[PDB]
Amino acid sequence: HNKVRTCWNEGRPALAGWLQLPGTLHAEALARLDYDAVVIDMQHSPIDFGQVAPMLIAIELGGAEPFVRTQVNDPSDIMKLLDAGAYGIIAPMVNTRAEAQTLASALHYSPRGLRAFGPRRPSLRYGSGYLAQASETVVGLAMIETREALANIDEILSVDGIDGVFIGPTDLALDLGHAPLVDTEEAEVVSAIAHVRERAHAAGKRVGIFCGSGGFARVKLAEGFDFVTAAPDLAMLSAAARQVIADARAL
Amino acid sequence: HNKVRTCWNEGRPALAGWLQLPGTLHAEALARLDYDAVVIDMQHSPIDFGQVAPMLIAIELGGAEPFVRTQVNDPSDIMKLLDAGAYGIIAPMVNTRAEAQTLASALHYSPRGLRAFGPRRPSLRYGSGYLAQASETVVGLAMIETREALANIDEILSVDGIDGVFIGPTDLALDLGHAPLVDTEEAEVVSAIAHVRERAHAAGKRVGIFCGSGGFARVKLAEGFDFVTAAPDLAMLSAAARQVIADARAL
Amino acid sequence: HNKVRTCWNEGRPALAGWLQLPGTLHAEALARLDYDAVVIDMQHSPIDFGQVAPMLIAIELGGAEPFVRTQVNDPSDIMKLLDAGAYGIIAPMVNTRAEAQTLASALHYSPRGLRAFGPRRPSLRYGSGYLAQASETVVGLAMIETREALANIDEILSVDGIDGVFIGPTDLALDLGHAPLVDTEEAEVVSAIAHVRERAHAAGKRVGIFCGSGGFARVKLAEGFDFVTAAPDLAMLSAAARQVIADARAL
Amino acid sequence: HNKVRTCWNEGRPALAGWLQLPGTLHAEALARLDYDAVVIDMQHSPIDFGQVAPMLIAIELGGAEPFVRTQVNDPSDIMKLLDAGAYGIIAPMVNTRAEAQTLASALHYSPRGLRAFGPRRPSLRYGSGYLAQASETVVGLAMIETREALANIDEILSVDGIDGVFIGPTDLALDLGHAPLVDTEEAEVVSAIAHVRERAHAAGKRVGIFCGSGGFARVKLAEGFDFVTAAPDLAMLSAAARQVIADARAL
Amino acid sequence: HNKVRTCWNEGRPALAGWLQLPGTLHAEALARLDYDAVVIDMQHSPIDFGQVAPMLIAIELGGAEPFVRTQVNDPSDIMKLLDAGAYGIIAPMVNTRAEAQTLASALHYSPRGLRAFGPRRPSLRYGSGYLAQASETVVGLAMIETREALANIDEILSVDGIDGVFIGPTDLALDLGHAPLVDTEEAEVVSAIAHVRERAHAAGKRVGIFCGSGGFARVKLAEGFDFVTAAPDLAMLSAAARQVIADARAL
Amino acid sequence: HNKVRTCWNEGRPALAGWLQLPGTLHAEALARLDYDAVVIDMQHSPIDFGQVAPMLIAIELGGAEPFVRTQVNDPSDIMKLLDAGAYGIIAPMVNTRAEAQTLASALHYSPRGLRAFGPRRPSLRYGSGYLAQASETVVGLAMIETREALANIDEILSVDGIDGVFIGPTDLALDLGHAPLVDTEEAEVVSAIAHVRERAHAAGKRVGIFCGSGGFARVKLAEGFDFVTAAPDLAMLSAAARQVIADARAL
Ligand SMILES: [Mg+2]
Ligand SMILES: [Mg+2]
Ligand SMILES: [Mg+2]
Repeated sequence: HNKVRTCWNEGRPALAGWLQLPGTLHAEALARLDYDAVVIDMQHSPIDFGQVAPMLIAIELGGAEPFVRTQVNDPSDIMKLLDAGAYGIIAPMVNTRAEAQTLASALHYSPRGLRAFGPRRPSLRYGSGYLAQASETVVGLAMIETREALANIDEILSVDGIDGVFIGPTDLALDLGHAPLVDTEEAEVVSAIAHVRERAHAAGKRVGIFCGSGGFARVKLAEGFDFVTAAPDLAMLSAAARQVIADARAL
Repeated sequence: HNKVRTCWNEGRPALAGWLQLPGTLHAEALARLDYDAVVIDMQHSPIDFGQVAPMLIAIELGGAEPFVRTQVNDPSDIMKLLDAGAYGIIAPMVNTRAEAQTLASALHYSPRGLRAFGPRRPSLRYGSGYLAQASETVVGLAMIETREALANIDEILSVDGIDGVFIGPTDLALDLGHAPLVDTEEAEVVSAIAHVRERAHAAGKRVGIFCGSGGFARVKLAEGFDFVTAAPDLAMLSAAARQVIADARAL
Repeated sequence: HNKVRTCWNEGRPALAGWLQLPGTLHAEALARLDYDAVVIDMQHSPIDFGQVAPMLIAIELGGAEPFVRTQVNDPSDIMKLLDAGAYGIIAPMVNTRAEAQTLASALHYSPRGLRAFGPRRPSLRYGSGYLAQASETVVGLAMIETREALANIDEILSVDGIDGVFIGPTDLALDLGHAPLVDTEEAEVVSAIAHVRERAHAAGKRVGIFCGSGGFARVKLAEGFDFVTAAPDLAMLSAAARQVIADARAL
Repeated sequence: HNKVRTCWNEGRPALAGWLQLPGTLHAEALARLDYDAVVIDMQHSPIDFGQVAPMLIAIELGGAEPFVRTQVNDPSDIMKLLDAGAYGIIAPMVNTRAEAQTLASALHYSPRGLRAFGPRRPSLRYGSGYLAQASETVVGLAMIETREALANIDEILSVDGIDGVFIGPTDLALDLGHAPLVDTEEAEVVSAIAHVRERAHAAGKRVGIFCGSGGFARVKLAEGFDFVTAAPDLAMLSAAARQVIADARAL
Repeated sequence: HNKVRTCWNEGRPALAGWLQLPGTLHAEALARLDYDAVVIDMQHSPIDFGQVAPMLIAIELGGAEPFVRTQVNDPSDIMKLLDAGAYGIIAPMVNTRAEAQTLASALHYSPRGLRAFGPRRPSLRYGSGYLAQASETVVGLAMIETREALANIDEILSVDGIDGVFIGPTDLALDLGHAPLVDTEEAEVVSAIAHVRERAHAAGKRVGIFCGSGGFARVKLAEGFDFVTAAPDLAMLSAAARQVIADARAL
Repeated sequence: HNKVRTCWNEGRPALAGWLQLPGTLHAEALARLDYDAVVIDMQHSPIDFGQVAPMLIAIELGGAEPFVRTQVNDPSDIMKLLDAGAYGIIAPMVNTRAEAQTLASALHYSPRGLRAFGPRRPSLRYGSGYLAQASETVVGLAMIETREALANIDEILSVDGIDGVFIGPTDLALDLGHAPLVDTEEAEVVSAIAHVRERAHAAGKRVGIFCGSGGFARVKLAEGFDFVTAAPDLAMLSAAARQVIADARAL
């Protein structure tokens, strides 16, 4: 079973890890914490395909669903990640219904999409009866990061093969001419985020959001977000190190 | 100049980072914080020589001294790390004066040691005037983590080519038949640590210590330790993630 | 000389290896067996560009032509593989004449295509007179894996710069609403495969096919297929290991 | 639980995989077959520490015990592999009781050995209750592949911290001035192998053996060997490929 | 400050290194020579994303601007390189105003482009006030390598978000039906190169050029080219080795 | 055949490449030049075992003998390099007859040495008739770079399983209390080098030498040295780049 789809099917949200550092050790350790999934960022990180492959194995062993935020919404890139046992896909900068159809096409075998058949690691997980439940094993979220995406939210949500949307708040803030701050209080950005959540739920589709703090994630969970990521390993490591230095130097 | 030797020459201690995760991004980010050095652990980590090499470049760029805790006190292993721009060496499990001489021999060119000549990255850092100050550019600490090392402390300190010692408290606790707790305060281990510190200062040599928390490091700095490491990137990242999950799932 | 083009020019087919495992050791060992080429799969494998590069060197040394089944029909991806000494290109999911023109454009220098000039490893193989015979050194096959590709077979074969087609039977079976089994007996799939072979030969172009067994490859060779791949290293290794376990446990 | 120690505690032998190819995909696939352990060869392979680390994760996920045949009986090499989640250690060329004590010392924490404390991946597997069962979680076998080792068999078996011995027949044949044939049945080598097995069982210690075929492994299991490895991934892949080519090129 | 933009703002050209070999050692050594930038070639090289990442760190430490000649003009590929601290982008085979707009869009944050926000290594270099000067920190050159690009030079130069053009002479020679020789004397190619330079300067935009020799670079600098690359590490290493062999064998 | 042993058996010396940069491209290109061997330096370089493995494949394909200067004279390190197709071994810092016996033991199968059997890549090169000529296929040189080694030269040369010695002049200069200059001509060092050469030839054993220039190599070849290395790839690349910059920035 997909542990994020299990959470949803039991009427409960998913809390996810977010990794911008390559390596299997921190991936496994965070996966063993009370996270339902761990997302590997391949957009804003030095993580190439060579480095994601063993991190997906580490997350699965830790007992969380391996998710990937891809570099770009490219069909063949996403297919190769699925065949390496990425059981969740978050595609950045999905601005139109066609781009959302491009995402959906890659996540599903024919007749439902055009996904190429060679499921190396999924066939090892789910066995010979993988084809019949292949779509159920994978989670697909289109990212809302632009005024265009926000304007096209209704038509993006109408695409069948995506489970719903994942808001990128910093990029959404920036495109609306505001500060690209994580967990922004900016009234227009908060209003847009709330609007995207309501339309998603109105369409019978899931809504997720990127968070930079535990306190902000708690509010988003209380607001009824289905998928909540908190926080980037680098940001948490940087903050903890600064705090350790402060305590050590009596600052 | 060696920023740890600069700290010492201005009669003040060095605060160091400690890395068990491979990769250049967190190495650079931590190096840019108020650390004087960053130690890469090659004993209790998945970091091979292939992975340490670019991490040393990242630490130097961040503006901290690249240090390495080696797998073992092996002359040729240490020489290859120096030639890749490791400007500090912490050798584990140094139990005798001969093992401490084995360490010293690797850190210095002839006549002072038997270090092989090919300083690829040090010649790029220090230029044509590297040979004249080569010993000054490198810091060498023998690890005390056994009853044998503790018994042989005076003869270890008498070796000319080491700057002094680096206590491993958890391993020292374990060898004395106590619980290997991070920041252990078992009276026998505290007594041994205090003894090692006083003999080091009595011998006109530096003393350092591994810490798993900022609070413990502050005490060790206040106790007059010259080199204090706090804390492992993995431990800080794991603790921060647990705290972020706790805050997110809180009522 | 291109050993697959040598086979064809002597009126004889090519038997090829198929690799989904990264590493140079098995690549060399299989290359030294009675294979004319060895295909590296970059679609349904964990093999990134970093890992293909030395595998191409290993195959060439073993005395087989390095072939690559790419992730996708992308011009620049294919050009970079040619410049790393991939002397055969199999492009997946080529469904139209335009996509087949996209393939051809990447395999040929101007005026014949738009291939960028910097032939790092081919210039080392073929020397200063490489430009004059550059097209002859490379083999290009468009993959037929869809009802669209099957319907457009005539217009795909009419493209000048491709040597012909390579059938992907599992994907072709799946898109026709049948089981994605290697070496399928499904009458409609067998009929389509036979149809694609006849049109290819009628057009004076080569036809190849993916096989999962030696027995099936023998039939395809007897059917007059020019390029026959048998079998995936993973599938052969998995089957052999199961058989070794069975013999060991007296099953 | 250690699945090899589970086999032994239920009075029955362990069948193990043997890997000379680097990569996580074949490691996982073989681990999912009816093997109790999978040994990664770091002596007679291109597998460095960088490449073994993620292979140990893949084997554990597949549901077999990660074992390692090390390059050499080096304490610090073995400790670093344990801390990366190698739960079995086969040390080559153990010829004396002192070399066997050198092995034992590395596999156990103080008081029983001198193993350095930092169990990164074992603490993630076994949790907070790891230290209490740490020795139980690890399996240690000294390799017998010399006339010296064969002569010193009784004194090697008398060492407390090793579970027993692992025979290398080809190297044992070669050192006795015979042909280094896989699954050798040279009467002198068979006599020595039989002698080593009886002395091991007489000493209340385990005996294992390297096999290059399923048929030979079945005999060794029937001869009462506790740990049987069959066969090297490369050898099985090479043999299968030769057979597939033979069937394809047959009349 | 961007050291190439510093050169330009002081009314002076930039001399750049050009690297087709992966690794950090030669990158640092060349960066410490009298080069203003060092370009890493990702088109005509075995250098994947995994291998560029630490080379960018090495170049920055050496005290030259990290530049990248990308595989292709792909928005998301370029964004990921910027976020890994590539502070110059040379995009190959830019033939139209739209392709040049595609380049510009990737180099600038909203409203000026559509660059995704997550500046991992640039935020570490330039700090919290990076957003305000983000565009000034990056240099963007569209490559002129085709008759199409040459014909569209005016419309390419009119695009706001590119600093100007970088001529690829070998590809330009080849597309004009001449020999693909570095530093060609071919009158038509020299005429076209001179024409492209004049139109660039007439448009108030920068012009750069690839050179295979120091003598040719001196002429291009004297001709008023703003960005001059000389020469490929492989070509310089190959020539030097041939000369060393000649001197050694008395040839 | 071993191309260095072929040179010697035809009563003539061997010219060798020397590589401190990792990667397969420059290794192949230099191997295709008029070098008999190419030595990979694993002592004074960032090249780990992971990176040497594919470089040995590249050198063999180029048509030169893959040699390795190891980190240290360690039996098991040398055996693993032989099994990865290193057909020449230069062991640093061999100071005694016992250390030279330690080298010899690793290069030969029983009865002649104690080399462990698993010749992965040599069995692929030389086929089924490898064992009969295994010692003939490998070249072994003990390095003389200390006053101890120089004093023990006669007893080092008396060891049967080494082909002879390889002088490290810079390290020999340094140990004798002189400047470690490339191609040093300090009278004491020249005297020692001359002494080592005459004793080697008197003992019916080969003598080799490290050179940093083609001119110096020509003299050493004229002095009757059997194996001459010239020059390090880094040194040649750095010198060529400096010269290209000088010519470019010239008036
Ligand atoms: Mg975003
Ligand atoms: Mg297919
Ligand atoms: Mg070009």
